[PDB]
Amino acid sequence: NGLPVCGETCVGGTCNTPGCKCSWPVCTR
Repeated sequence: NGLPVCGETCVGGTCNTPGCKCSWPVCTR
């Protein structure tokens, strides 16, 4: 079970993936 992520996790309400929004808990569009 693993949906495509654009980047890291939005832990601490923080997303660090440039160009990708957050979809807690993962940075995905």
